[PDB]
Amino acid sequence: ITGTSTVGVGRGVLGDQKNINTTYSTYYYLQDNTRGNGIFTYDAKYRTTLPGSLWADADNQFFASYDAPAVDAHYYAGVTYDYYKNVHNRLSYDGNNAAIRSSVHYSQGYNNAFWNGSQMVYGDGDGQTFIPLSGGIDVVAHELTHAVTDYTAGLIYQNESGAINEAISDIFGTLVEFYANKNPDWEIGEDVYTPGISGDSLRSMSDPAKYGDPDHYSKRYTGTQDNGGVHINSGIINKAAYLISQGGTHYGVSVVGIGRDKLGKIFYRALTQYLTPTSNFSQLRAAAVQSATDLYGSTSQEVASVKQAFDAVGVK
Ligand SMILES: CC(C)C[C@H](NC(=O)[C@@H](NP(=O)(O)CNC(=O)OCc1ccccc1)C(C)C)C(=O)O
Ligand SMILES: [Ca+2]
Ligand SMILES: [Ca+2]
Ligand SMILES: [Ca+2]
Ligand SMILES: [Ca+2]
Ligand SMILES: [Zn+2]
Repeated sequence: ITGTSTVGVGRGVLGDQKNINTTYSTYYYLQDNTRGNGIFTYDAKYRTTLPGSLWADADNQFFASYDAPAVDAHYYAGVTYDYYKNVHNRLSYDGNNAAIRSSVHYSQGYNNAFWNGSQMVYGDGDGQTFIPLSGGIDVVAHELTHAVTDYTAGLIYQNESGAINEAISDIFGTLVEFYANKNPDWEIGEDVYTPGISGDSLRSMSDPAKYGDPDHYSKRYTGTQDNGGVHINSGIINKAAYLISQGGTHYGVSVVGIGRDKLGKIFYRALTQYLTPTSNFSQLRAAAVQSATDLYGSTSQEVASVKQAFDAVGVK
């Protein structure tokens, strides 16, 4: 919409107050003009036609319970934008500041979120398994990251390349959570998953087995569910990623941690310069080794740790 940039205030899904960038033109719209070619948040109004209506508000105050999911979708999209620009020098998901669009209140009781090829989509959850999913910064960065992947490596969404696609979104969803540095962890979706149960999450990168996901290649799922287990087999790469950053001894294999920042640089480089739509785990190991080599030299600790990590999850 054409208008003048403003700043609204409201409350997100977890009750936190935050400033949001809006645009004023009779109404205040959830349109942030301060980043790239804008960040736009839409109301799907509990239906499934997308994107729905650009979020319109009469007074630039977003404290209603109905406003909360939009507030967090809009704000965490901005945090994710900032991560890619400030940390990887990437402008929006396409690298050329494409407009970023999100819809909230999608469908009824919808226990998921996704990238539909053109925009992010967030259900409200059924209130038991989930609360509105945009309340999770890792979830928002996971989704936006699916866009980054689609514009870059293009990892096909099935079997091993699909588990890599998924791990990539969990890794950067996690790196963004640490970047915002509000209660960060190596867990996925803990802020919005099962309001009645403390301490659980969708997935764990540090111990995928905790929620039934493999942490070794010999435990990979090869059935047909979940597109060949893309949300299951991602645990093998997630673990490898957690190990590279934090170190550890896994099935007797010891890994010297190198830190999140180097983990993000190596995986960012693998994602945009070496992965292809059909890469498999073994090809991801080589991409990561070549990326660490590029950034830190073939004799660095970094390359050595990347090797240790893939050994540890049984990926050759
Ligand atoms: C929601 C969770 C219980 C499990 C899981 N979803 C997730 O882990 C994450 N959602 P996601 O983005 O991976 C769902 N992706 C997804 O459904 O992709 C299918 C698709 C949709 C539109 C166009 C092309 C392809 C998010 C919730 C962190 C799943 O879809 O299995
Ligand atoms: Ca209002
Ligand atoms: Ca957290
Ligand atoms: Ca998390
Ligand atoms: Ca919970
Ligand atoms: Zn995903």
